[PDB]
Amino acid sequence: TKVKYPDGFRSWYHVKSMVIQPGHPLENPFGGIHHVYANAEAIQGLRGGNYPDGAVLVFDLFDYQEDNHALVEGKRKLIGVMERDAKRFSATGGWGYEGFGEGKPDKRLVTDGGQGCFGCHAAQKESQYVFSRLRD
Amino acid sequence: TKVKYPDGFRSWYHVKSMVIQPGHPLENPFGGIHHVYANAEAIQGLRGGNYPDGAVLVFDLFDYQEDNHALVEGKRKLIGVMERDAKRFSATGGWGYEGFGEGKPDKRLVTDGGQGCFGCHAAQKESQYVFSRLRD
Ligand code: HEC
Ligand code: HEC
Ligand SMILES: [Zn+2]
Ligand SMILES: [Zn+2]
Repeated sequence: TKVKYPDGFRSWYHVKSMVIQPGHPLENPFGGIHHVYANAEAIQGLRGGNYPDGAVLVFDLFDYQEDNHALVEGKRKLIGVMERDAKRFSATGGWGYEGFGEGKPDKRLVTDGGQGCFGCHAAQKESQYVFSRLRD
Repeated sequence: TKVKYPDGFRSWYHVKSMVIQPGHPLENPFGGIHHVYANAEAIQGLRGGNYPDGAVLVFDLFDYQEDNHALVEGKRKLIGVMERDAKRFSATGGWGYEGFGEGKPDKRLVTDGGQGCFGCHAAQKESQYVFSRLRD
C-alpha cells in the first residue's frame, strides 16, 4: 500500500516547470523551482488517454538562490510522487500520493495515506486529478 | 556547415534550469526561464567522458509571467543549439552554434558563423565550452 520510490525518474520526460516564490499559497512546503516528470504510462494520460496503472508523475522541487536577478537551482528539497493504481489507491481516486524528503527513498513525507494531497488534487477530477498540462 | 534543427529534443534528458530576470546582465537576449537538454552523446561528454561528434545541447528559453508569487511558463522565446563536430565546427572550438526563434526550424538566428556565441562560451574552454554541469 506504499508508493514505490520512482527510481530513474530524472531520465523521464520533462513535462513543465514553475517557480513558487515566498508568499505563494503553496510556499509551505512546495516553495522553490519545481520540474514535473512523467513516465511513459503517465504521458498516455497527459496526451488525453486514460492514465494506465503504473503511470507515475514526479514533482521535483529544488531550493533556489536569488543572485543578481538570476534564480539559480540549489539543493533538492523534496519530490512529490503520484503512482496510478485504480484498485490499490481507490481511497484517493486511484492515485497513490507520497513525498520523499530530499528525494531520498527513506524520507517518506506523507503520514495520512495521502488524504491531504488528494483533497487538493480532487478539484482536478475532470483531468484525472492532474494539474500539469502537456506543452510544446 | 549548418547546425541541424534538433528534432525531438523535448524528449531528451533535462540537464538543469535557471531563471534570468530583469536587471541581470544576460536579460537581453536570455531573459526568461530556460531548460537545458542533452542527447545521448552530450550526456557522455557531460558525465565527465568526452563529447562525441553528434552531441547536441539545447537551451530552451521561455518567457514567464508573474502570477501571485509564482513564475509561470509563457511562450517559447527561442532555442539555442550546440552541435559537436570537431572538424566541421573547428573555427568555433568544435561546436556549431545556432539559434532558432520561437524554437521554429525556419527562424535561424545566427549570421556570423557562431563567432559571437563562441566568444562568450570560450571562457569555458576547460569544460569543452559547456557551462552547464550535471546535477542529481
Ligand atoms: C555569454 C554572453 C553568452 C553568449 C553570447 C551565449 N551564451 Fe550560450 N550560454 C551562456 C551561459 C551562461 C549558459 C549557461 C546557462 C545555465 O543554465 O547554466 C549558456 C548555455 C548555453 C547552452 C547550453 C549548454 C551550456 O553550455 O551550458 C547552449 C546550447 C547555448 N548556450 C547556446 C548558445 C548559442 C547558440 C549562442 C549564440 C546564439 C549562445 N549560447 C551565446 C552564455 C552565453
Ligand atoms: C493545496 C494544493 C496542493 C496540495 C495539498 C498538493 N498539491 Fe500536488 N500539486 C498542486 C499543483 C497546483 C500542482 C501543479 C504544479 C504545476 O502546474 O507546475 C501540483 C502538482 C503535483 C504533481 C505533478 C502532477 C500534476 O498533478 O500536475 C505531483 C506528483 C504532485 N502534485 C504531488 C503531490 C503530493 C505527493 C502531495 C502531498 C504530499 C501534493 N501534491 C499536495 C497542488 C497541490
Ligand atoms: Zn502577495
Ligand atoms: Zn530580483
